[PDB]
Amino acid sequence: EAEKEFITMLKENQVDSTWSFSRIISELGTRDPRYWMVDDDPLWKKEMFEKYLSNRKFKEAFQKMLQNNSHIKYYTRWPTAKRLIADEPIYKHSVVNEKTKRQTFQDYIDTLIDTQKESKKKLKTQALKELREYLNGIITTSSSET
Repeated sequence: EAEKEFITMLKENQVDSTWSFSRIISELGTRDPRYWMVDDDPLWKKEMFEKYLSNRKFKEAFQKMLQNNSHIKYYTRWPTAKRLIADEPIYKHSVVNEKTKRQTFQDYIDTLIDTQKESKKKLKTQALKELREYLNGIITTSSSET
């Protein structure tokens, strides 16, 4: 019962990864007495808090999940896109960690921004070229000569 409500109050107190267990004692100890309804086991509260932060080849799976998230963006920031990927199993792995997540994300953002800018530039350049090749398959005939 205690845990169930504790998870709910954690959402309601707007708690997430950007929180310490100081903010829990300071804000959750006052916002609603649920933190006191369940007796204070600071180690369980903090263990379960690690659950609330975590749950709330390895790198290839991470690179692949990044793309499979339907709203991922290469024109956005890590904290703004995190809500797309935190629930996904591939966000956790035996060798994955904060530093690995930053590297695989940065390489993904940099590669997908460049391929998109290049694809659009190429589309315009190719069509310009195809049109220009078309003028060179007929007699020249300058407009200036009437």
